Amino acid sequence: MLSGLNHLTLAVSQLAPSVAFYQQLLGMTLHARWDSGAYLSCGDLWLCLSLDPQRRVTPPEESDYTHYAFSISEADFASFAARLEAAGVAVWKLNRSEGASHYFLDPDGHKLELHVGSLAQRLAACREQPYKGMVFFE
Amino acid sequence: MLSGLNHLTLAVSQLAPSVAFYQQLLGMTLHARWDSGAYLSCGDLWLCLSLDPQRRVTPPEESDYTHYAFSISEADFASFAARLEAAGVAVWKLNRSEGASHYFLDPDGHKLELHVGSLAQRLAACREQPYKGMVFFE
Ligand SMILES: O=c1[nH]n2cc(-c3n[nH]cc3[N+](=O)[O-])cnc2c1Br
Ligand SMILES: O=c1[nH]n2cc(-c3n[nH]cc3[N+](=O)[O-])cnc2c1Br
Ligand SMILES: [Mn+2]
Ligand SMILES: [Mn+2]
Repeated sequence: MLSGLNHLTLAVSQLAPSVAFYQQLLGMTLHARWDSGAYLSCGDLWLCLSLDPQRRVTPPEESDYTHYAFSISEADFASFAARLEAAGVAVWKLNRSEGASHYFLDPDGHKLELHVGSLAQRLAACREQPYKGMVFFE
Repeated sequence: MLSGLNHLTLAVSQLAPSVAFYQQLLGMTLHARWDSGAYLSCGDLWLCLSLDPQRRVTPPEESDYTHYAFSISEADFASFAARLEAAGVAVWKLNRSEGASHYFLDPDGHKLELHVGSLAQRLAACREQPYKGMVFFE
């Protein structure tokens, strides 16, 4: 029925710092901006920043595990993490899963992630060392 | 340089109803499931449902505008939106103007959307009727 993710929309408290975070720091392409939002792209990903007066800057301990992971090469992983570290971007988790992951927060506390690895690679690793109670479906 | 969305991870309060929602109702492909999570795919989208004791069933007034939109064809949009409402899936936003979108909630209150149209098509429509203060970047 569904063919993929059409877009991701993030509620932001301040449009300008969020645009700066995703365009200048993360390198996404800014396509349009208006008084209450912005459209950016990251590969095939359509990202909408939506100005929301209800959005507070949320500490990572006060939000659940819902998060959004962006693909990055193994070759770029270390330097991109250092770039984030130089900018003072907070880390909310340390990786314990297959593939390289860097868990960082956006200006409003949206939980983000850089990840090296596909679903196929994760499934193959899990076949070798399954999670508790793991069942596979073909 | 980030190349796209690697995966979307949703914190869920009850794994079984969430897996049933995304696999059975939304038709996504179930690849694996374990005691604390599940992996599904929707086209290129890698979806992880993660069992989280911190996740609450959240009414729509209690969360901000952050939401996740899935692509659907023009031919399938109307019948599937009717199927979701007939199945009792809650709607968290109704905009008559936005005929190509259907806003619905998952079992935990994650805000979802069916949308027909790409970013390029949205930009073209926006040039014809811009949002207030809109600026485009070629
Ligand atoms: O997910 C989305 N929400 N949204 C709101 C707007 C918006 N901002 N101001 C008014 C509107 N609107 O027309 O819904 C524009 N685009 C989007 C997307 Br894509
Ligand atoms: O974003 C994700 N978080 N996550 C946790 C797990 C998980 N379940 N149980 C233990 C873990 N873990 O390795 O952290 C598996 N996959 C994922 C993804 Br994809
Ligand atoms: Mn993740
Ligand atoms: Mn939307």
